[PDB]
Amino acid sequence: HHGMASMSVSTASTEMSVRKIAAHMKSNPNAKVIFMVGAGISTSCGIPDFRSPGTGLYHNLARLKLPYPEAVFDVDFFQSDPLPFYTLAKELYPGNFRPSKFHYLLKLFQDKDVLKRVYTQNIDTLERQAGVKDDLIIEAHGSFAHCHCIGCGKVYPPQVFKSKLAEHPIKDFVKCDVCGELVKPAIVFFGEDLPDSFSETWLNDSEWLREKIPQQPLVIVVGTSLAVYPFASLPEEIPRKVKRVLCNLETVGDFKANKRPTDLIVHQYSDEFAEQLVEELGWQEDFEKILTAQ
Amino acid sequence: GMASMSVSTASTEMSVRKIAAHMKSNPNAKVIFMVGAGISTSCGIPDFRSPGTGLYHNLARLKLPYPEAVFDVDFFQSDPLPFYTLAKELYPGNFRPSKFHYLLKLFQDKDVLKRVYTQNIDTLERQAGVKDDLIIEAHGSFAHCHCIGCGKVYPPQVFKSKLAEHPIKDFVKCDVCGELVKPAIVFFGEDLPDSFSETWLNDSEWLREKIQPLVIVVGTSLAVYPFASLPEEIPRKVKRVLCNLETVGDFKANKRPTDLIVHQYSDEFAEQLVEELGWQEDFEKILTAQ
Amino acid sequence: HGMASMSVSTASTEMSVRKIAAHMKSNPNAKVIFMVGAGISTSCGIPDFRSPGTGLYHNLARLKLPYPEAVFDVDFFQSDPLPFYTLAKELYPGNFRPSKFHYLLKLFQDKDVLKRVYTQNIDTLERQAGVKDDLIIEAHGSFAHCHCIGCGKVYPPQVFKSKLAEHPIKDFVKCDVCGELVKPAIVFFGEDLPDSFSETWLNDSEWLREKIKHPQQPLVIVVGTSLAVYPFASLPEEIPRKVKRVLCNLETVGDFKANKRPTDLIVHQYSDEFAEQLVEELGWQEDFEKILTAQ
Ligand SMILES: Nc1ncnc2c1ncn2[C@@H]1O[C@H](COP(=O)(O)OP(=O)(O)OC[C@H]2O[C@@H](O)[C@H](O)[C@@H]2O)[C@@H](O)[C@H]1O
Ligand SMILES: Nc1ncnc2c1ncn2[C@@H]1O[C@H](COP(=O)(O)OP(=O)(O)OC[C@H]2O[C@@H](O)[C@H](O)[C@@H]2O)[C@@H](O)[C@H]1O
Ligand SMILES: Nc1ncnc2c1ncn2[C@@H]1O[C@H](COP(=O)(O)OP(=O)(O)OC[C@H]2O[C@@H](O)[C@H](O)[C@@H]2O)[C@@H](O)[C@H]1O
Ligand SMILES: [Cl-]
Ligand SMILES: [Cl-]
Ligand SMILES: [Cl-]
Ligand SMILES: [Cl-]
Ligand SMILES: [Zn+2]
Ligand SMILES: [Zn+2]
Ligand SMILES: [Zn+2]
Repeated sequence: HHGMASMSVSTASTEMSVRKIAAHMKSNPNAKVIFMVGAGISTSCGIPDFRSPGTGLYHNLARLKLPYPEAVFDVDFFQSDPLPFYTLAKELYPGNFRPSKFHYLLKLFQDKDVLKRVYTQNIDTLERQAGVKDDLIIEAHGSFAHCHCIGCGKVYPPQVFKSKLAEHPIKDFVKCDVCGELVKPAIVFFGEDLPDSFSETWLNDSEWLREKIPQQPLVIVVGTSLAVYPFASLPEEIPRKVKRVLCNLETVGDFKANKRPTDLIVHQYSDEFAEQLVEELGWQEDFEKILTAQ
Repeated sequence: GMASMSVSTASTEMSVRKIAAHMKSNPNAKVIFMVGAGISTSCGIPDFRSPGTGLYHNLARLKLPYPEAVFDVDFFQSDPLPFYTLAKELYPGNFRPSKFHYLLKLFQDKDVLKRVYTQNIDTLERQAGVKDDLIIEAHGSFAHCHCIGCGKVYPPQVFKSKLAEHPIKDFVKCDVCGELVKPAIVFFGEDLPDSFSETWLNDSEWLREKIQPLVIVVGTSLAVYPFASLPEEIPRKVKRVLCNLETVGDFKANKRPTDLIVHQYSDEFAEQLVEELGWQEDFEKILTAQ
Repeated sequence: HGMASMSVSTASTEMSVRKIAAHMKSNPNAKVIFMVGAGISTSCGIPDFRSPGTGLYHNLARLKLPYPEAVFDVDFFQSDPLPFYTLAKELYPGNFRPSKFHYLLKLFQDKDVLKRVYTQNIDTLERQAGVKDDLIIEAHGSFAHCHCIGCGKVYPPQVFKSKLAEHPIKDFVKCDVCGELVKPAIVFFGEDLPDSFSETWLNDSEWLREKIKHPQQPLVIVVGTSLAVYPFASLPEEIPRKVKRVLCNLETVGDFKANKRPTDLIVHQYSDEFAEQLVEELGWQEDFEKILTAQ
């Protein structure tokens, strides 16, 4: 048997967890899956996460001589001193890296029509570079598609700011030609509001989920410490009747605070988790193809 | 009163003192225990999840695909040997009850035991003298066997004798549906015994009806459901006790003001609780008798 | 910096102390409530109660008690007061000087920015630092006077204190109107806290509720306490969600470890260091050093 009241353990090995997830999907064909990801799914691509000990970005910014680590991405600090961010802005642009196996899994799930959405906090855009349709990607923390004035919010093309970085001697910084305030790429900083698409789309997918509880859906959170708001408030807003999966090196956020009987916590690396899920779903072939094509 | 200076994080000595006090104030009140592997560690049976020593961390000679494969119904169905191989050591018999098990017997004698919900299959509470009507084996036992297919029940001996056979030839099958037959102990994926959900359903009301009760949880990491849901389902108006080496489950998440948490080994806990209750005599006699 | 903007729950210390000072700057004239425990007097040379090895409860072996907290339990006291008497001698205030954190409360007072200080200490150190009695709530009593554990009659201190000098302390002080034992008004487990505690909090809670038009936004700061004792430990949880909480302690505890609110500002610093750092971020280094020197 495998009823909702059958013996089970929340934290399980990758092998068992993937069997549970695979079983659910086979039992709920047509159902979709909502993913919520963070810097974790990009470490293997060569991009260190933010808060992991020793290797985290917030542990390798001594060069910037900042008052505190997170200052590089805080508007308050940006207004009073943009040199540091400019100095780091370079490496932040997409391009230098290739998607990971986990990023491609989202693509696979799309090709199999089981991806409902991907709320990401990353700005490396690897989820799109992997094949996922914009319609399905919710870049919760903005991106470099454009820039904006931190004063009135005027929107500008990338090129201008991207230019100022080139020139070594960082002269006066890009100002807003209409209010005179500082202009920067549209990646959310501490202090700023997230884009509209984020809270609006979530508002839609939340009713979608409530509608389903039909072929039951799943929500899978991976590679994030759920330490940043308002993004970290999503997992707890998932209806209790909707199964939640957490594939992370460590149990965090709502999974740690208010673990539910039906929760699935998997302490695994996103790529290993991705590999094992594909096999069990029986989608090795299609996945292999998607991987070789890139 | 109730809104006076009180702890929520006291020392072991004080906590034991308060538990005993509670019982003395409510002489007719009974207790409900909720136990796990932790109470049979001293008997020589290591628990399941403790770092390094835990059973799941020592299944190497069984060459499993993953730790919980042995007690997973899906793996068993497609490959029963590892369980057959491990089932030999799991059969009750080779051990004797711990001082804590006898504390259960002691409470029974004193008409203070309402129920004992256990997740152990070692049957040590039974071997300690606790009446069957007061014991609830939430995770089953080796008392009988059953078919993983149609649920039909059979006696123990056929499966137990097959274990004696060295190269386990053909595995026991159900003579009606042909599916595999195994001891009636709960595996991952399997539903629990009716007595569990049904007795709790009942005992729950008994509690809400008596609001003076006490529910003591000991020796379990509360990682396995639906058993793990038991603690939080205790009425807020009921005093909960947790005797475990580490704060776990609903005691760690939604801690309650009146919650007593004792970080102690169950045997010492019992040895000490017996002291504060002033029952040193009968207890020592029971330890001798059995 | 809207109510739904991007923020970190696990901010570093620098950012945390930064956010606090900023909140006060963008909310001048708003007051702050302090909730404190043994932690803030530790640097003064007064051990707290539960710190591994050094806490008081780990050092009463000589008193041969059934349990540590027994010296401060009415049930045990009512049956055997000798242990407390034996200890009581060294509990009386007056042998220590306030800590920098303590003077930090005074500073906050001078700036007319201190609403109240709920304290579980009985060292009277917030008072010795200059905090007005009306702004101080001693949730766990004091040695100001004594009382009968039976009828509750109040008595002057001296009668109980002199009784402590007598080499072989015998015939313990008793209520001359009911016969029960008398002791200094410091709260023991089993006893009801002083009336003003629950009542002042009843008002301060309404004050908080009425600050959330647009009144300057308050702030509740808890520091130096493990939140192991009720009803005090219920205060930080009874704080309205729309009011920021700050926890300055060596470790996260109470409602901060349990139901941590996104907005909570957790800081693992020694209370004295927290004071110095907060004073700097506030630009009050001058008014502080003068208060410190003038002591
Ligand atoms: N290969 C991996 N597989 C799975 N999890 C991983 C892996 N590598 C690291 N992790 C886990 O992923 C998490 C990474 O956490 P963070 O650094 O905090 O990243 P993220 O949560 O997305 O950070 C949120 C946000 O904070 C801002 O600083 C920034 O703006 C960003 O979007 C950690 O909990 C870590 O253990
Ligand atoms: N002497 C002791 N006294 C008190 N607590 C103890 C003692 N020894 C160990 N413990 C604690 O008891 C708990 C035992 O945890 P588990 O291994 O997880 O055991 P238990 O919860 O009962 O496991 C539940 C179930 O999981 C299945 O695998 C199995 O089927 C079983 O019934 C741990 O948190 C451990 O620290
Ligand atoms: N310099 C310091 N700065 C910050 N925190 C400190 C410092 N020194 C100790 N601490 C922390 O302060 C807390 C002290 O906790 P307690 O001993 O429990 O003290 P307190 O909470 O006030 O105890 C409450 C009450 O319990 C009774 O026993 C007694 O009556 C008392 O008022 C601990 O969490 C400890 O790590
Ligand atoms: Cl759909
Ligand atoms: Cl819900
Ligand atoms: Cl209830
Ligand atoms: Cl509220
Ligand atoms: Zn502008
Ligand atoms: Zn059958
Ligand atoms: Zn009296």
